[PDB]
Amino acid sequence: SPEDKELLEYLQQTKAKITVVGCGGAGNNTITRLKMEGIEGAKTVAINTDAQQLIRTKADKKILIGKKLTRGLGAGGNPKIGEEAAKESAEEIKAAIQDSDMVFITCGLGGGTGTGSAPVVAEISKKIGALTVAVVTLPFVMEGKVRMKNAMEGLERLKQHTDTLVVIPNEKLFEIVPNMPLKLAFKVADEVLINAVKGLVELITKDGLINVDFADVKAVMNNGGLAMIGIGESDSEKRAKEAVSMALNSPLLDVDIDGATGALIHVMGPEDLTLEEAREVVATVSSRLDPNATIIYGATIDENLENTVRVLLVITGVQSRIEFTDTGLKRK
Ligand SMILES: Nc1nc2c(ncn2[C@@H]2O[C@H](COP(=O)(O)OP(=O)(O)OP(=O)(O)O)[C@@H](O)[C@H]2O)c(=O)[nH]1
Repeated sequence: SPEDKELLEYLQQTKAKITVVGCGGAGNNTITRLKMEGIEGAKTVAINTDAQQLIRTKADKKILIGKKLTRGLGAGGNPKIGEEAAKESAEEIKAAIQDSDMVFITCGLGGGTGTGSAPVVAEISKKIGALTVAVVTLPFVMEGKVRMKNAMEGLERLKQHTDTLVVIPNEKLFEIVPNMPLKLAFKVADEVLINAVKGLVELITKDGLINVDFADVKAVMNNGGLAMIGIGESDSEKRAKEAVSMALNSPLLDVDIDGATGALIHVMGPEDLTLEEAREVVATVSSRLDPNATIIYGATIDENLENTVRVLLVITGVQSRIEFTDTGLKRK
């Protein structure tokens, strides 16, 4: 009906449709925490090639791709199987995000499924006009040369189908956290992924002390190119003043940012989070990027955050200072 159709539309246009998609054991592992812990204003879809894994995964919608190829046992770190498996189910996937204004594709680069599928999804995402964003991590050195090699090649493909590509050099984590088994190191990674994907999405969908227009988010990330996360947090007197400079100095931000084209700041904190602090954070990051960089900044209150202010930094437009290498990212 015409009268209804018009009401319907008003509804849908009231807010944006965000969809977070995680591929592979890594991606699925992230999708579950977001789902359980809850992710404001975002739909969660988890696609894997391993049925057993997809089973113990929590999400709004699950999808088993590449039925033929993989007997539901995984692509065995073979990217090609992932890419093929995806396209097979390129349809049931397109329906999973069919009406999204923005779609996030997250996973852990280096394996088969993730490295493979991640880009296929990115392409499907874009064909439907959705603002496309990926948030993937690079493999640990302990993982070997072959793993990294594939990761990088996947990271390449991904770049050709994304509006703003965010990568985390899992390796740099040891420059923060101490030495530890490849098992526990993964946990550290697990955290960071959640903080980045959640922190991003929620910078758009959660109500904070500052208005964050989707029109601006869309503008700044429509050409994000390559972007790098940066995390920090303080407890002291000048927590605001610290968390910022701590995130700005996070080894995860492996690149020079003097010529930052854009940035997405999401300052989080306790009930006593003030606009000055938020202001403080933004002011700092602002004087580091291009004097004319487009900056999107929010400031919410975290349910459980006694007296700690966490800060998420996602510097976009840094592809001009990084060089893809079969062994990883080099600071060109
Ligand atoms: N944070 C996190 N990283 C992990 C974990 N397990 C694997 N990864 C990372 O993600 C990369 C690939 O993800 P996998 O979990 O192997 O998933 P997949 O590649 O989709 O699976 P296959 O194609 O069958 O090999 C690995 O090289 C690791 O970097 C985990 O549980 N947590």
